[PDB]
Amino acid sequence: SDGRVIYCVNIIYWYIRLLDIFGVNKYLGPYVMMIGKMMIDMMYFVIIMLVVLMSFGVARQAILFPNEEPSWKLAKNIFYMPYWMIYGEVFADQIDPPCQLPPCKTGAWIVPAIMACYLLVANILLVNLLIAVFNNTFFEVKSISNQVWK
Amino acid sequence: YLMGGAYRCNYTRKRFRTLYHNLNHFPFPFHELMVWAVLMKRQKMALFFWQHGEEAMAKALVACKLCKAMAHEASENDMVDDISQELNHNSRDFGQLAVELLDQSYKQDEQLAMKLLTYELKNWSNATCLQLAVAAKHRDFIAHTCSQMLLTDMWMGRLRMRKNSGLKVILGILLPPSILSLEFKNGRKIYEFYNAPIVKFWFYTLAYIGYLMLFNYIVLVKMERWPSTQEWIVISYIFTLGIEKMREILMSEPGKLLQKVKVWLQEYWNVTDLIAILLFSVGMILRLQDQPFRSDGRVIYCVNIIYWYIRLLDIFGVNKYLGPYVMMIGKMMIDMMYFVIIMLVVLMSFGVARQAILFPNEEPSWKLAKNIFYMPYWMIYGEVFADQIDPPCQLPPCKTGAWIVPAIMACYLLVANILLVNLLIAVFNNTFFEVKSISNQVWKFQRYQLIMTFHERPVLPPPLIIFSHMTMIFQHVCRDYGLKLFITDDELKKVHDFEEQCIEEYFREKDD
Ligand SMILES: CCCCCCCC(=O)OC[C@H](COP(=O)(O)O[C@@H]1[C@H](O)[C@H](O)[C@@H](OP(=O)(O)O)[C@H](OP(=O)(O)O)[C@H]1O)OC(=O)CCCCCCC
Ligand SMILES: COCC(CCO[C@H]1CC[C@@]2(C)C(=CC[C@H]3[C@@H]4C[C@@H]5O[C@]6(CC[C@@H](C)CO6)[C@@H](C)[C@@H]5[C@@]4(C)CC[C@@H]32)C1)COC
Ligand SMILES: COCC(CCO[C@H]1CC[C@@]2(C)C(=CC[C@H]3[C@@H]4C[C@@H]5O[C@]6(CC[C@@H](C)CO6)[C@@H](C)[C@@H]5[C@@]4(C)CC[C@@H]32)C1)COC
Ligand code: NA
Repeated sequence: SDGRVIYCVNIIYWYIRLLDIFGVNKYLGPYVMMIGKMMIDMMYFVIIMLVVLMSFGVARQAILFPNEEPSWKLAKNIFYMPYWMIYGEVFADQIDPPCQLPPCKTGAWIVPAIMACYLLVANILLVNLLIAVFNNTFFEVKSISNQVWK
Repeated sequence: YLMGGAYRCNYTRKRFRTLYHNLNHFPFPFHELMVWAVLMKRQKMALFFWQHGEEAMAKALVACKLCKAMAHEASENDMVDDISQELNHNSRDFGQLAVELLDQSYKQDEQLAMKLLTYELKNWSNATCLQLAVAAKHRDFIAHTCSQMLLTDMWMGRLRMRKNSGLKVILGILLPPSILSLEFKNGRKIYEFYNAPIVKFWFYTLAYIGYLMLFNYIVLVKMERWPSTQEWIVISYIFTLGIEKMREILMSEPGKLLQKVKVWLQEYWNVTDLIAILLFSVGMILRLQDQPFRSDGRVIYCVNIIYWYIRLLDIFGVNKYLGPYVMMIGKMMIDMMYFVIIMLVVLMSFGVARQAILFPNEEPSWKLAKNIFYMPYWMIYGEVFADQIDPPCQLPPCKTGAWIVPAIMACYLLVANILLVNLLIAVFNNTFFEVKSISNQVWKFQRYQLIMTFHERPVLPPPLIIFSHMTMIFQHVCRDYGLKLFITDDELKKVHDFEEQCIEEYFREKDD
């Protein structure tokens, strides 16, 4: 089973290596080089989003669940839900549940406000600024990629 | 009064007062003549006097600062407003002269250009050209290549590792035996290693990372009746940071207690740090109580961990590519907040309409103010539903006019997700070049303040800075480099000859 999992991980690289074959086409090589440079730009703009996501996740996890023993599942809830939240999977019962009715945690009304601010920052500010960065640095990258491919 | 707080003119010194009370000549007459021409607002005379005599760059920077101060004073006292424009033009002319002279000097000889920017000026209240340019807020001077190289040399300290820095500093600060395998510039090696600004910065950065780690640990796990070891370490970090802030307030430039506070509450980071420290103090006080106040203190701790996570961008602002991006974020925040008002108007209209249409038998309760903002705000972030909004009304009775909600939602989604956000994308796109250039210039200007404020700090980080605070009291009862550069008379003469050669070459090249 471990060797099969190694095979399943390894098939991804042999799928990605089709771009090397694609680099012979006149129009598909420069695009791949532009992708290669925009990857560096994307990482530089992804560090800040990681910081904001970690802040929001730690705040929500600490507010909602105040009686947790130290376990490695605490390191999973910080990254998982805030990362899936910014890709359109915004929920209203999974985060800030409607607390017959269960007791309401202390300070549980701050989570929707923090989520609102976090969504506004992540989906309206950083991604639009990254779009502007990709847009205003495209001509030089295109020319350099064409020259390098030729 | 026109120059600044720390400036001291030669006229008010005791030697000149004694020489003037019983009434000679001046060693440098063109300095006083140019100051007179600047104060009397005679630009042609000042330009003529600037190119005669020594210390041309210092004279240009001093004239720029004086003209800017006079322009501000004239605009303050409701002058004809043409005098202010003329003074601003004079300041711009002198600043451009200083920049061009610096460019010519750096293009001719680099080492003498760097020596020209750091040597102490006896005639100008003992201040270097860098301090004169910074006090005049001259961003095009500090952003020049020579100034940036000089700042890099000042930031590296007494080290020579330029091929790959950062990693070696970390490896020598985590393995103190690894320090001795480092090249230096012409027992004491450890002292020179631990007093460099970059080593202090990395020490502070590692301490802040550890503090953030402990702060994250103390809030996720269950909080007991009395603080654990990590909580005590976090409280000690906060207390020592507050003491350091008070020390920085007390050791400021002015001699008045209420004026140092006003000049310290200028950067927004200081104000936010003060607010966060007060909030953490309140939360710590409420934590050492019974269960509900303990829960309130824990909530305050969560808000504080939000702030202390956000404060990592200040640390990130040292990287060459991560600072200008943060400043661009700061300006695009203003643009986004300008568009948010229109977004909010549309959202409130849709929310009120839907809430009033669907539920017509509601008593006045504060939950009515929640259903207006909540659901329409989550709707534009991809959580569009069809049963929770406009429910399919065995089957429940249909409310009057319940068919208008899907049409209003369609129009609202079309306006919010296709029009306003695309217009905001266009606004961010078409105003990016100027913001990028301004952010680069501002970051290259603020590098000097970063280097100076890490040069003045103690060696030990805030977790264990309480030792460095105690030793200051012991020295209380009892700058070779980093700020200035003291030279003999022969080197001073050589620098003066180099500067006059540079200005003559500059004028000849301009005429040609
Ligand atoms: C807490 C994280 C904070 C990190 C950010 C806050 C601290 C921070 O800023 O780090 C960056 C720091 C400075 O960069 P560093 O000096 O080592 O090296 C620079 C880098 O090589 C650039 O590519 C060069 O620009 P260019 O293209 O050749 O022209 C630049 O040349 P120059 O022109 O300037 O001479 C080089 O200086 O070192 C790191 O890169 C990785 C450190 C890993 C530390 C992370 C592991 C703890
Ligand atoms: C299931 O049972 C597990 C048990 C062992 C439990 O040990 C615990 C020790 C503390 C530890 C390692 C654990 C979970 C959360 C862990 C946090 C996640 C935080 O993340 C980081 C995330 C990123 C950082 C920037 C911030 O902090 C840590 C400071 C933080 C962190 C790594 C502190 C360490 C915590 C596990 C098994 O043994 C019998
Ligand atoms: C749970 O029981 C609560 C009860 C007290 C009930 O008092 C009610 C008095 C009217 C009041 C304050 C209440 C709920 C909706 C409130 C509206 C929300 C609107 O929003 C605003 C939103 C933004 C504005 C631009 C438009 O209007 C208000 C005009 C509107 C507003 C603030 C008017 C005031 C309303 C509460 C407890 O006491 C025993
Ligand atoms: Na979506």
